[PDB]
Amino acid sequence: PEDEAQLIKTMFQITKVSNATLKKFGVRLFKPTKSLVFPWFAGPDSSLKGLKLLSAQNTDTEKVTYNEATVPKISSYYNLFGLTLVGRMDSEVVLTGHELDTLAVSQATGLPSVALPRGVSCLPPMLLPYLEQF
Repeated sequence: PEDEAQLIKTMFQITKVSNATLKKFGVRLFKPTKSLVFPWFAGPDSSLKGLKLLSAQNTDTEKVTYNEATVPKISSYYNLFGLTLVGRMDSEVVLTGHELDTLAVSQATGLPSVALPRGVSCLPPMLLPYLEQF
């Protein structure tokens, strides 16, 4: 289950990032396995597309993630991220693969951010109309 992961936003500097946008995005460091940065990699619903920890410090602390959250029905990287945590009701959206890049784009001057569960090398045809809406 994706809801099994906890949430924590303590004063930690594992990743050299600014939290001024993180509190806006609601992403908190889950403590199901470790204390690494674990943003809520899920959409509006509780789809078990993989809510593992993010690449804290971009060089360690679970740099890779999981493709599913629940025990059964392992999903692929066709899910979406970033745009779920933002309104995205505009025509200018910044596209990126890394979750940290999406968080930084959210921290930018109002530029919307949209990403997939593994947008670094994910299939861009899974949600082509969603990206083409802008």
